[PDB]
Amino acid sequence: SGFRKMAFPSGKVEGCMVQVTCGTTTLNGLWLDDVVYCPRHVICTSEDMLNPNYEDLLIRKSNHNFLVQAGNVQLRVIGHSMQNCVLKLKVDTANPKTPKYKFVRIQPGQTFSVLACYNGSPSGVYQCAMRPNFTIKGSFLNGSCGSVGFNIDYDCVSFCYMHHMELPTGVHAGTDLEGNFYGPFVDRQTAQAAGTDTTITVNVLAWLYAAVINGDRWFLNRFTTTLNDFNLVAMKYNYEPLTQDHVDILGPLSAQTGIAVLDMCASLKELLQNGMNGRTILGSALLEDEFTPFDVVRQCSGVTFQ
Amino acid sequence: SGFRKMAFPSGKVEGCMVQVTCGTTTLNGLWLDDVVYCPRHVICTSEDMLNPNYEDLLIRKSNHNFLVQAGNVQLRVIGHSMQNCVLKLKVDTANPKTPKYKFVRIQPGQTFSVLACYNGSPSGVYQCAMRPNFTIKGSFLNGSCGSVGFNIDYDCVSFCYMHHMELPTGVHAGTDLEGNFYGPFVDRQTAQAAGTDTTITVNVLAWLYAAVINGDRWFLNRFTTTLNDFNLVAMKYNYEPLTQDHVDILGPLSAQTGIAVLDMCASLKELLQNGMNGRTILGSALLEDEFTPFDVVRQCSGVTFQ
Ligand SMILES: *C(=N)c1ncccc1B(O)O
Ligand SMILES: *C(=N)c1ncccc1B(O)O
Repeated sequence: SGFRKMAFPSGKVEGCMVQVTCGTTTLNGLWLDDVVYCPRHVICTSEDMLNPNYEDLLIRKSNHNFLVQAGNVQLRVIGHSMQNCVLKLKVDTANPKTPKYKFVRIQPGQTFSVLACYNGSPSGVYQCAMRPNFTIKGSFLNGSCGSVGFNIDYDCVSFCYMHHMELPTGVHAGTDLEGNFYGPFVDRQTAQAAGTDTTITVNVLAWLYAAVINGDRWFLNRFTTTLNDFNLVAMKYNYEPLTQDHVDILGPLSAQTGIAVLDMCASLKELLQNGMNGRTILGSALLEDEFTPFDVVRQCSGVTFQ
Repeated sequence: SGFRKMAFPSGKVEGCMVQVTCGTTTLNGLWLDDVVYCPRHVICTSEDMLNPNYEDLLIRKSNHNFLVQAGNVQLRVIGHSMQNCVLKLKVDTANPKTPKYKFVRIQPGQTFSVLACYNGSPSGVYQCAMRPNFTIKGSFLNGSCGSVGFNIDYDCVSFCYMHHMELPTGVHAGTDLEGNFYGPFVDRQTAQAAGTDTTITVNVLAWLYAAVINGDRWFLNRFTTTLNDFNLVAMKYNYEPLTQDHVDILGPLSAQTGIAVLDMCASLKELLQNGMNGRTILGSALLEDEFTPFDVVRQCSGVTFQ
């Protein structure tokens, strides 16, 4: 037992990180097969980051303008092109440690592991959620551009996120691996800001179910409610709606606890209104919304990867 | 910026996990050079786990009684012996992916990454602290025995922890890699229990300094106190004493914030007495004690590994 914020093992990704240098700017890149992916803003100067025309700035560049280094091994750049917001640098070496992979785009409400990275060297690993407003509350310092987010399905790495920038509130925005941003953000210095966020209701319910499985039952209660009356309360506490599909998805967690899904919503209704009253749940004083039902079924039962 | 619970990248350790089978019991092992380390209770039956004489139960075993499997590759066991509470199985193959490593023993108050593991397959990675009572609040299900904890110093893996069991309160006990338990626990089923714990004061102060660096200043204040008067209050809130060495260690974090160490203790004094008053600190409603000063200087400045 126990419950903790848990990432996938990062070794399969660690074998794909490189550093890309163009001009005076050094960032991270992702090396799969014979291609290195990285944010396209690596070609930009400081005064280019204002109003850039990236088509214009890229035709002014060469194969040799780009330096790639995989640890203590230098890669020859043999081609370059822009796909949406990323640069895609053909190198003369197919990564000998290329895993099975996919490029998927995730939904807000889903989670992923991040491998934060500096000068092509992995520094740390941690779990994240895609916020309803398409930001992520990460930990990234200067030089972490190009660090990726990923999920692992037995032996297959689903890359889902590439880091691009930090917004005013200290949160981060990026793209999927085909270079299309998550949310209404752009790679040119403007006054862009995050936008209003919500709490991910379905995840909170999944985490309450994790706490019952681990022995915190003080917030359980006899009562029930309707899907409709519970949405009246989540609306007023800036929690997103719950659907019959969210209910059907919680089914397996309901049948292991014997707590009908609507019964747990009545619990959540009271937590929202009465607070937690000096107690905690899974060592937290907060209703935690960054675990999905799948995450719970992962830790509170058992699935490994290869 | 940002601040999150962050582990070291796990790839160097992932290359060392195997599964060990003896009788009907399957657990994880650590393969460095030509030796596999694992909890010695793998040789025990169900009714052996009551009052075992491990010297007696091991001489009754053979080299072939032990099956080792590194993924889809089987290892020949050519020798076996007990070192304190672990088994140390000589195999005919030196792990081709043995990293630089050390076997160190950590102090309570220090942190480490765990790679949780099932049938020799890594499942997840997460950061932990050694509690003052020598337990760890982990996430481990049945079959995770032999999973290790570790720190990474540039290219060197300091292995510090091997998991052995789960205690009644859902916390976990284990050994260092020389087989000596952390704390007063034993590998034979008794009524053993965790013992009273404390909050790690020096770490809380380091985390408050992380929140100033990231922009949470609402708990700062003008006042100061003495090292002695602050210990009167930590004594009454079950927080361990603070020493002049803890003060000297916080020095660098004091000079980056301009908040004298004793000034931050007055902050902590008021948080303990007045509560947090419906606010949060680094997305937490709780005073967080599982980051050391080094962890803060790691994320809030920058250090990577290779
Ligand atoms: C990437 N280099 C980066 N990471 C975090 C914040 C800001 C930036 B930036 O685009 O330089
Ligand atoms: C290891 N197999 C283990 N992990 C967690 C809890 C209990 C146990 B046990 O020793 O079987």
